[PDB]
Amino acid sequence: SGAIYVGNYRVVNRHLATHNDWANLVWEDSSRDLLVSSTTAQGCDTIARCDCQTGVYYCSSRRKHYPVSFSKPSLIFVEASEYYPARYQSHLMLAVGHSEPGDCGGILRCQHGVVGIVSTGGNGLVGFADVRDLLWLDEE
Ligand SMILES: [Zn+2]
Repeated sequence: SGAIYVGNYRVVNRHLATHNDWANLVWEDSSRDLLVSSTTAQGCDTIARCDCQTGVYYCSSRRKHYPVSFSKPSLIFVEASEYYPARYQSHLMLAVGHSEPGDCGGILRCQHGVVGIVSTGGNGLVGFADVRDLLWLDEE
């Protein structure tokens, strides 16, 4: 589990979104496994605005933050998980590392802020849903 709290936005994995998220929906995209809902309280996370390919992610199933290199956001074929069938997922970045279903929502961060959240795992790879292209998170 986990979210990003920027401005009056909460960014979560679409497959973990709550009723309250859908009841306060701003934007969602199944192909990216993302959903954004509106918040009453201001959040304090900063979204990275960059093309970094190195950063650190939180892996809840190891209670550890791991430094990783990660790929550029792309359309990646992902094997079946407990929460999606095998499919293409868009705006996804891969690293070599551990990720199990409960790790979804863990933050990937670089020097500029939050890059994205864990979304995929298996075959010794971790996949992160990029948020750096969602420039509207910075405003309004
Ligand atoms: Zn960066």
